[PDB]
Amino acid sequence: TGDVAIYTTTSSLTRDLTRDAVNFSPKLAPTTITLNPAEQYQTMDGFGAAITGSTCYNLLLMKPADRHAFLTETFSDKDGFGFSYIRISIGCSDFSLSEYTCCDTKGIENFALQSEEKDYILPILKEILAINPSIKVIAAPWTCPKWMKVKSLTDRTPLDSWTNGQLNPDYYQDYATYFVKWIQAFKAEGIDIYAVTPQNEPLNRGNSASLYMEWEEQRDFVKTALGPQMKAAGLSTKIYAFDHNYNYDNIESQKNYPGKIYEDAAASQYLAGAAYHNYGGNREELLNIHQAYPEKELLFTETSIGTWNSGRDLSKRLMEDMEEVALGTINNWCKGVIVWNLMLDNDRGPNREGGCQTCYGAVDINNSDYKTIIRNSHYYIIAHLSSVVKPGAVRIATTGYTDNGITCSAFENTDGTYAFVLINNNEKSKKITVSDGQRHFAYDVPGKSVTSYRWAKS
Repeated sequence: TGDVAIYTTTSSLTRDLTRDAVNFSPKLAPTTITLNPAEQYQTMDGFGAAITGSTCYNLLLMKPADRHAFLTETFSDKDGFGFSYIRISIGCSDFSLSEYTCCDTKGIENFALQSEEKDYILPILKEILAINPSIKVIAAPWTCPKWMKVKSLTDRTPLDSWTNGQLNPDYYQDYATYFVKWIQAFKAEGIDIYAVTPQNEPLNRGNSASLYMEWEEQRDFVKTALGPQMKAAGLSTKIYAFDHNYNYDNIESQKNYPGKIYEDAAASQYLAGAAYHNYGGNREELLNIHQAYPEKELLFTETSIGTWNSGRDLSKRLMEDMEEVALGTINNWCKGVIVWNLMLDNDRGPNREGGCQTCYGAVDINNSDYKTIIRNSHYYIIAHLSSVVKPGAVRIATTGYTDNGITCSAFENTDGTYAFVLINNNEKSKKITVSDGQRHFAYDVPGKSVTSYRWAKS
């Protein structure tokens, strides 16, 4: 205990979200980072991970108390790290236990939540809500029902495929109804959907489930059906555009995907902003979009670790992920950060043919005991945000000490606490002083570390 609460993680695991504390120093010093609460940037919604079918199946195979302890650690603000934003699929994802939608039988009248929601998703989200009742939930479809597809806008004949195709414009109003019924069926279970996107990775035709949707199609779906139908149903649910990569998969016509939709006033009126993933391109794109459309929101919604980037090796992952995913997106105006599967087993699953089969969880659980859990970089990068940066916090400017290896972000929470998150990507420890303009503290910041700080303003 003391004036300043600290969480520390080192890439060597000499520290592992280890708790510490210091008190304010009275009365002048070198290597000082100063918070300027007067210069305010975006307001923060939250941070967390995806609650997929696989994640739920793995949680549900644990002993109840063990499951509840893990969810508490993860999601409780007062007794854990306070993960504050989750992402789920509308119908299946590539980490569902099958390919399905909530209207597989032709006709929108047939709409219903399926066994995956009833048996896996809903019971897990209810336990999460019991722990953290204000958690934000964003959702997206991986595919529309198969009968709503055509092969292409050129060839408007049915495509009976979980992957590829485009949305038949004749079904835009019925697909919008699908979203409304889905949001409403979740609300009847006690779950508020905070936001949606129209389609996960709309420029991807592969995966185990997908639907190709160019910006012109998403513009039209939103302005003519999804926007108006959600508003008429009285939904506060926000809509984010895009939900794909920074480089737009190098498809010339689709560059500035969300910006092109914003320039249609009728579509733009329904759009909070844009969601991004980081599987291609450069995060500078976030600053480019923010500068072009500064009244539109940015959200970071998906990234992965796996066999392609030594995802289990924290000595290779922690620094880079905290830089690029966590503080790199937030310092480029993202209002939250959400990684992919919260939990997969040590066999990278369960998973789907055509989907990712080389992915690791934010944590991995051992499928011999459903007890032993190892945290991977994603769990740390999120917990380092969510433990100290609470919903409604405002990101604020910092000035003073920097060098190569030092990255930081500072915030002011609505409760009158400041929060500071600091990467020291240098082999050596650094005695850093942190000042809020009125009081200051100092701390021996370990090498190759992430440290998170929280303290009361005077």
